[PDB]
Amino acid sequence: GSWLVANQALLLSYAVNIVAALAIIIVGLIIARMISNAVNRLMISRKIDATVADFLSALVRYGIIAFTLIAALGRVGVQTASVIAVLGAAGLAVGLALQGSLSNLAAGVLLVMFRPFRAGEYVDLGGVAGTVLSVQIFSTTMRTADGKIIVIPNGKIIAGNIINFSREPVRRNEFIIGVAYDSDIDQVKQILTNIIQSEDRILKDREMTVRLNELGASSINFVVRVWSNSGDLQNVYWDVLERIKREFDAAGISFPYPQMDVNFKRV
Amino acid sequence: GSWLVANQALLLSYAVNIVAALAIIIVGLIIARMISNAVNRLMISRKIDATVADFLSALVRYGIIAFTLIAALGRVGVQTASVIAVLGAAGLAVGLALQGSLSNLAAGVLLVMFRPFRAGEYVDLGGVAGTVLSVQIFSTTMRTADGKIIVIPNGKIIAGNIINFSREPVRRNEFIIGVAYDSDIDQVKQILTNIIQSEDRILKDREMTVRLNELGASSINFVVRVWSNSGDLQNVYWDVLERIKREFDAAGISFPYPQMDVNFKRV
Amino acid sequence: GSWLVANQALLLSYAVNIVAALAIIIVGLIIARMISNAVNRLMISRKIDATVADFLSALVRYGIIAFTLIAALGRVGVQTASVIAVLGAAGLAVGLALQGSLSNLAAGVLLVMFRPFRAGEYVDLGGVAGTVLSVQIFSTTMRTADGKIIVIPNGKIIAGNIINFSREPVRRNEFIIGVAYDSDIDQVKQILTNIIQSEDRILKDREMTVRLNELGASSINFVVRVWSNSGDLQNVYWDVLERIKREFDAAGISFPYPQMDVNFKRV
Amino acid sequence: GSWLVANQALLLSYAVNIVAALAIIIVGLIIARMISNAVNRLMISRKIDATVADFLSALVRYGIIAFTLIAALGRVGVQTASVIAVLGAAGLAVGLALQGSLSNLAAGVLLVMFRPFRAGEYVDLGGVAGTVLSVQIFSTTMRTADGKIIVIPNGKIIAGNIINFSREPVRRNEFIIGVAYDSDIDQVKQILTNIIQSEDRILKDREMTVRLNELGASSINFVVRVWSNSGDLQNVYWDVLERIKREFDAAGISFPYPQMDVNFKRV
Amino acid sequence: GSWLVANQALLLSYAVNIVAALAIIIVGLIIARMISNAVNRLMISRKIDATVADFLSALVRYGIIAFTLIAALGRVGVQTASVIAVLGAAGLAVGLALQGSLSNLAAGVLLVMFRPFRAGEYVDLGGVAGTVLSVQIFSTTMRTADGKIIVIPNGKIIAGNIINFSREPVRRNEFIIGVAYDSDIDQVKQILTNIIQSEDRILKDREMTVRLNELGASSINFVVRVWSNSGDLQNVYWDVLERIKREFDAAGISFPYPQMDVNFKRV
Amino acid sequence: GSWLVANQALLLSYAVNIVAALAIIIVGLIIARMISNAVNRLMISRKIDATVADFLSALVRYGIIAFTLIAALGRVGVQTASVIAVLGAAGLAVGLALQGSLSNLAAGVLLVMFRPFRAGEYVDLGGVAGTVLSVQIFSTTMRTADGKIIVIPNGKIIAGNIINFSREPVRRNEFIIGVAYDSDIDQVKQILTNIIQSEDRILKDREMTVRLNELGASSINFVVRVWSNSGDLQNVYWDVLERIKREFDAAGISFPYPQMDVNFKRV
Amino acid sequence: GSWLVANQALLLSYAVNIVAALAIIIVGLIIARMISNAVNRLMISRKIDATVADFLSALVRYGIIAFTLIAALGRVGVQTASVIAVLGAAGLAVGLALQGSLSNLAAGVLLVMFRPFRAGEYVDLGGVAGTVLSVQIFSTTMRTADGKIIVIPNGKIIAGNIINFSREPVRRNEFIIGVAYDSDIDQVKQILTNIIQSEDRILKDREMTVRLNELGASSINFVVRVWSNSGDLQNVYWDVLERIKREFDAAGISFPYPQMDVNFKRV
Ligand SMILES: CCCCCCCC/C=C\CCCCCCCC(=O)OC[C@H](COP(=O)(O)OCC[N+](C)(C)C)OC(=O)CCCCCCC/C=C\CCCCCCCC
Ligand SMILES: CCCCCCCC/C=C\CCCCCCCC(=O)OC[C@H](COP(=O)(O)OCC[N+](C)(C)C)OC(=O)CCCCCCC/C=C\CCCCCCCC
Ligand SMILES: CCCCCCCC/C=C\CCCCCCCC(=O)OC[C@H](COP(=O)(O)OCC[N+](C)(C)C)OC(=O)CCCCCCC/C=C\CCCCCCCC
Repeated sequence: GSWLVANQALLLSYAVNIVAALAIIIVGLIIARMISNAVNRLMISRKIDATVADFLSALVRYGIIAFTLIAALGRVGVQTASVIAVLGAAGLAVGLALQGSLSNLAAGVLLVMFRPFRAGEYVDLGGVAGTVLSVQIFSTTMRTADGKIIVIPNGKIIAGNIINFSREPVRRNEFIIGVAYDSDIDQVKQILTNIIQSEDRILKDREMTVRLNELGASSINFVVRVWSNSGDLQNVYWDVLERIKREFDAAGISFPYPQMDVNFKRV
Repeated sequence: GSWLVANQALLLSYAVNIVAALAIIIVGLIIARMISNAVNRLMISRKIDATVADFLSALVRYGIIAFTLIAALGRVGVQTASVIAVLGAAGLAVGLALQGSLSNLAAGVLLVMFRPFRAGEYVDLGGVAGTVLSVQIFSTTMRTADGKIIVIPNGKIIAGNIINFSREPVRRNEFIIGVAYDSDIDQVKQILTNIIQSEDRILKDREMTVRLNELGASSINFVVRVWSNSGDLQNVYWDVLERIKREFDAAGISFPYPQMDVNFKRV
Repeated sequence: GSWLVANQALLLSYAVNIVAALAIIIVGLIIARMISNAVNRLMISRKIDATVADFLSALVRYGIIAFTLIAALGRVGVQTASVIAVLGAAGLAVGLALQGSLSNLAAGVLLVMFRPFRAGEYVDLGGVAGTVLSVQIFSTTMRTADGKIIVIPNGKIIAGNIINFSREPVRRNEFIIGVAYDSDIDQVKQILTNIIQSEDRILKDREMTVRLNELGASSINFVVRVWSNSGDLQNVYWDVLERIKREFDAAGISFPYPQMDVNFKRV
Repeated sequence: GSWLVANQALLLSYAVNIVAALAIIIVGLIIARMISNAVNRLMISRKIDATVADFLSALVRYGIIAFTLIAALGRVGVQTASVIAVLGAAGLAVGLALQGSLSNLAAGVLLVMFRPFRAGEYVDLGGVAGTVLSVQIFSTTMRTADGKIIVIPNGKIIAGNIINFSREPVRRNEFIIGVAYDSDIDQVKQILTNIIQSEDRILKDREMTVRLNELGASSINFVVRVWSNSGDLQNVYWDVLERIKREFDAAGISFPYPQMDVNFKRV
Repeated sequence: GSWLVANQALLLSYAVNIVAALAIIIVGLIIARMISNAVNRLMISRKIDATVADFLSALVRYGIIAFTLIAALGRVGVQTASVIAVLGAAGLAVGLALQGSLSNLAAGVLLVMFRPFRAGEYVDLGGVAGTVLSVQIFSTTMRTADGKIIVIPNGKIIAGNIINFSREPVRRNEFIIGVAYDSDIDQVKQILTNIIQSEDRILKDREMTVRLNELGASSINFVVRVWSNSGDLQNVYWDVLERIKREFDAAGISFPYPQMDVNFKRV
Repeated sequence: GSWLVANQALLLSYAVNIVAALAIIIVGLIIARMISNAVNRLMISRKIDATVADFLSALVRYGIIAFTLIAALGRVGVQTASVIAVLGAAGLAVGLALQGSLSNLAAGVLLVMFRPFRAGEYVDLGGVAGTVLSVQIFSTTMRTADGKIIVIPNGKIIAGNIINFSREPVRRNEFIIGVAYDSDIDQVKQILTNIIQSEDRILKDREMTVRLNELGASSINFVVRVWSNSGDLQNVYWDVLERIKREFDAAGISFPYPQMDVNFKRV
Repeated sequence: GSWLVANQALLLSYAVNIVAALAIIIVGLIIARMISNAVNRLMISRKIDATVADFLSALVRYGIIAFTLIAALGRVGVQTASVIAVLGAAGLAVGLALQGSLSNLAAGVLLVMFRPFRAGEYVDLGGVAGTVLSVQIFSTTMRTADGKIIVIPNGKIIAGNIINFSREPVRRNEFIIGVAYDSDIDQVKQILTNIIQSEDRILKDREMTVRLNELGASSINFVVRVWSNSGDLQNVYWDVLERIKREFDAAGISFPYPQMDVNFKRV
């Protein structure tokens, strides 16, 4: 009735909620537009594609209006915990979606906090190998020796071995020279030691191994482990190998073809 | 009794909730229909299949009616946190279901924020390789060299290496020429250097390697690493290889068949 | 005492809760039965197995009675957040169980929103390959070339490459013809070019490669890359290959058996 | 003091909570026992092992007493949200534990909602292949051709390809007949076409391919693709192959051994 | 002031909380000790290592004191939701840690609810194969044929195929007899059929295949598929194979060595 | 105004909160220091590295001050649920980080609750194999036969097969003796049975198999399965094998080299 | 109206919230700046890159302003649980992103709590092997024998085997000497035992095996297992192997080439 308003004053609390609910909305909407403008303005400023910038700004818009709408529903007195539990799980959905996306971000942060490599540092990121051109924040671009550009996601980097090459200035070449069984072991060892000692780029302060490593099927395999600076490594390999090939057939030592004893049976 | 209503006025709060609960429903239903219309209208406008558009609009319908029903139950005074905890986990279920679906969306956003490739850019997305036709938002369509169309999900792209080819204009061809052990190393090197120097598409400012790389089982393998523009790469390979094949059997150098020494035992 | 009821009137609030709790139950039970009927009725209407329809309708029954029971316990004043936190995690359990089940549903939605393939479109879904018969909502049935029916879950599809064949009408055949080293390169190239030019189904506006691709161990391998319509591809392969086999041993060119030089040592 | 009880009546609320807390316990305990009886009774009724039935009934017992204890603590006024957040995560622990267990349940539900196979339907569930004996709810038992019983969890089924065989009644046999290079191609094709046409179980309305598929290293390989009913497939393979073996060495065509040209060098 | 206590009586509520907080602690501590005793007593009673029993009882101690401390802090009025959210995630940490531990428990429950194998039942649990000695609750111990004891975690069992052998009493032996191309097919088939028919342990009611399965490179391979009881399987294989080896070189049929045609070129 | 304090007394509640907030802080800080001392003192007492002990004690410090600060903010009346939801997820972050760390702890608890192996028990933990030296709580140290020390994390143990060797005292040696096709089967079987019967360490109560297992390509392979105590296994293998090698070339039986029939064609 | 303020005094509570909300902001902002300064100052002090230090300090800034803004919204009376549930899931997103980043931190803590290796301790971390240079907190740098620097993330270490070499001072060399079948077994064993006994670096207190291990295809393989100190291991291998190669062709024992019996058929 008309007198019902006079006795009690808690009906005030029913009324202020109403305009308060409007005050959740008419502030929430113009903000949702406003932010959706600014987020767009700071998207195009970074030169990011317009069909995507519009969509992400619209996502922000459609999220802030959702916040203010659910807040107004809770303001008047609707128990909005249901929708809340749903879009919380939607945030969880996009979070587990962006798991593999943000893992690359965290790994890119780690790769500059501490630096397993820099721009211009030859590496092998678990397979592919090349000179890093630039460690970006979501990916690591590197030029392999074949001239290809490989864009590795940083999460695949930090989740695996980072086999650097250009950190230590000195590395090792390993030759496996297969000679014949009938060759004199001491002759091979001395005519190889002369090679690796007359080569000036091989470091003598390190270990210079020339020792019999394997009794192969057809051949007998000598290992030659010689250290050289990381820039002179491949040239040392090629030069020492050409010198082996020349000094052996000068000395009469024969690199054997795949041998095969043949027992003969005429039938 | 009849006098029980007179002393206390909090019974009002029991009453307004009732119509308020109706005001959760008769507004919630017509909205649930209304949105379920509009969501359908903006589904068919995008030419999306009707049996699926109807189902998704019905999902929105059956979700908004759930919100308003749980809200009315909370309005009258039912403690609806149980159902809330259930459909929150249902939202979580569809979220972890849409994890692999929305990861492709996030990756498609990243692939246009920063561009590891564009339409018409030959790439190799961890295995398969081809010219990208169009980077869509959920997938990346590319035409391989065999004429097949490969539709790669962007999450499989960003989660792996993006081996581009058409970014850097210059690449490297690597020949591995196997000649016989009895061939003169210097003759091979000079008759190969003449080939790679008389070829005008090979870039001379880069490194032109012709050096002995391996002592094979039957053969001795020379590596030839020569740089050329990324368009002239395969033609340079084919031409230099034909020229090798012709200049070697002109010069007498023999590409060896798989050799096999045979020790004979008549028994 | 008996006078204790007269001074205070909040004891009313203790009383209405009681029948209110009954009003949580006697409405919750008949609904739980009622829905459990209708859910069953709309399960058998879809011809779904009765021992499973009964179980799922009983699950709905045993869930709605759980909601109303916990709600009545919260109504009287029990703090039911414990059981709530438990069956919320049970909903989470079935959600993470239905993760791999609903991922197929989401992927089936995506496969008709945008269509990497239609019914009758030959494809290769990361391994297995065949003509799609029907893209259902949880799975994709396709008939391989061997006549087998392969029912691929859509989550395994969207999570991998979709190598289509019947989208682009033109594809490429790649022959690798191994001839002997002593054969004339120009003779082989011209007697192959005549073959691929006199074949009318090979498209001449495309690239018609006949160029020396590899110096094999025993053979020398010419690549022949010729484009043809996707229907005439296999027949072109077979015809061009028969023609190669006939024109070569007409022209004297020999396809070599695996050669092996044998150095002889009588011991 | 003694007068402190007279002025205020909210002390009543402190008192009723006490017996109310007892009313959380003396109802919670006898229920926890009671359910723990019934859950056991409906466990042994299904013939489930007693040392496990006792443990699961004790789990239910120790969970319901936990609910009522935490509820009594919240009743008196303890803020029990800590323990709540802990056993909620314990429910989450058992949920993520039962993830791989309930995924099989959901997949078993899907495998009878829609049926990629029935009892007695030869299939190949991503590797292993056999006749399904019975699709249970957690697993799928099938007898392979070697007589082994393979119990596949349904989550491993739905998560992979379901290569059926006994759905389509017609399938394809593919022979790869390697003959010698010196054999007449037309003779081979006609003496094979006569075989596959005089075989009555080969379906002639389908495609009957006999065409030259490969120029092998030693051999030349003809493909023979012939369709037959899925029951007569293996017998057709064996019969056509025996007939090939007999008609070829009747016709003089020779299946070649691995050929190897040998260039001889006496040294 | 001193009069401030007289007007208001809610200060009582500040006071009872204090001793109530003590009543959270002096009950919580002696329980935490008490349970930590009993949990230890029921750990040593099961003969579980003392350095671990002490640690787990101390974990229970340090957890119950945490509950009562946080509860007292919430009792006085501290908002303890922060620490709550932290040790809830700690419970989640140990839960995701015990994921792989409790999955074995759930699988061990399943392996006795329904039994894919019993003690003494030869099986192959995805690789390793042997006679199950005892299915414990966390693991499955089985003795392989080589006498090794293999303790398989039940989660690795239920997550993979369970290839039983000792369920069905009858199994199949598959011989692949490679004979020469020049051998009479009918002679081989009849002298094999006589073998598999004169063997009394081979079941004749089943299928007794002796049919030409493959045209090998050097040999021609006959398949012999014969069924026998699962105990007599290996002995049947060995006996039938010895009989094949004897009856063939009695009948003149020759098992061929790897043949190789050699085209000779003196150069 | 000045009279505003007189009418209402709830302003008291605004005031006590203030010093109460201080009572959240001046107790929270000195505790945070105090615990951060004791946690450090019980870290150095266990000889744990100081740069890490300081960091973990500082983590405890910076966490307890966070608790008391958020609690004071909630005390005065700030709604601190935002920060709470953030550091709850931070606790979740460290929990999912410590997932693989605490899984090893749980597995180490299981490996001493029930013992698949003890110190000095030769095992093979899914690959690597050796004698366990000590099962620690986070790892399992074992010395392989090559003298290497392998520190296996217990989660990698419990998550895989535990192939024990030193539990059962008796194991099986399996020889696969390849003899020539022209050798007498009965002679081989009897001259092998004499070997395995005259060897006293072979257990005769077990099964002593000497039966023809395979018709190899070049050889015919007899299996010899003989049981011996787990300590005498390798010595039995070596002795029986030396005896086979000696008694066969005493008896004239020849172990065949890889045979190869050569069909000759002079061209 | 103007009299509305006089009757009720709860309007005070509406007013103090307002400036209180300002007191959430004007304290929250200057702190957010202040911390964002100090966090930057303690970032540059550690020499961390400025473009990243600025971003992380801005993240802290934009997070603390978010806390105070949401707190002010909750202060005035907005129900801010929606945004809370969103940025809680954002914290969860960065947490699951930093999962693989912080797992390395936890593993680096474990690798110094207990030490499977120290700086200068040769190891093999599941594949790659080298001398550890320094165990950092996020990674483990080690120099392999080839001179490469390998930076292993500690999570890849603790998650796999840690095959140490330099813990135990004594290790085992295993030679597999393949001699001919016609060689005297006792001669080989004694001329090998003399070698391994006249070598002073081989430990005689350990086991010195020289026993016939395998009947190879072409060869007969003797195993020689001899223990030596971990520093003298490779030199012992090389010396004993050279001595074998010399003493055998001194004694007439022949290391056999791959033998092959050839049955001859002139056709
Ligand atoms: C999946 C299914 C999960 C189920 C798990 C089973 C766990 C079993 C454990 C405990 C349940 C025992 C029930 C004990 C009943 C006494 C409850 C009591 O202690 O009451 C105290 C109240 C105090 O009132 P307050 O001032 O603090 O206001 C409260 C404020 N509020 C209005 C928050 C909204 O006193 C009152 O209100 C008036 C009290 C009137 C009590 C009447 C007796 C109960 C009658 C009907 C309810 C039937 C419940 C269904 C039981 C099913 C068991 C399976
Ligand atoms: C898996 C299971 C996990 C369990 C973990 C075990 C952890 C054990 C830790 C602590 C237990 C200590 C119990 C101390 C009892 C005194 C409690 C107290 O401090 O109460 C103070 C109350 C204040 O009330 P308020 O005005 O602030 O309104 C409160 C508003 N509310 C109505 C929110 C709905 O004063 C009152 O009301 C009257 C106080 C009446 C106290 C009577 C003595 C207790 C009698 C029966 C309850 C027995 C509980 C079962 C114990 C199980 C131990 C294992
Ligand atoms: C890891 C760490 C994370 C930390 C994140 C830092 C974010 C910083 C953001 C905001 C901090 C701003 C502090 C502003 C202080 C004014 C607070 C205020 O506006 O309060 C208004 C109240 C209204 O009262 P009410 O009727 O609504 O009852 C409330 C009911 N309740 C009893 C729920 C249980 O008025 C009152 O009660 C009396 C108000 C008296 C205010 C005295 C000034 C503050 C003094 C001491 C508190 C120190 C806090 C520590 C700050 C550390 C910053 C890092």
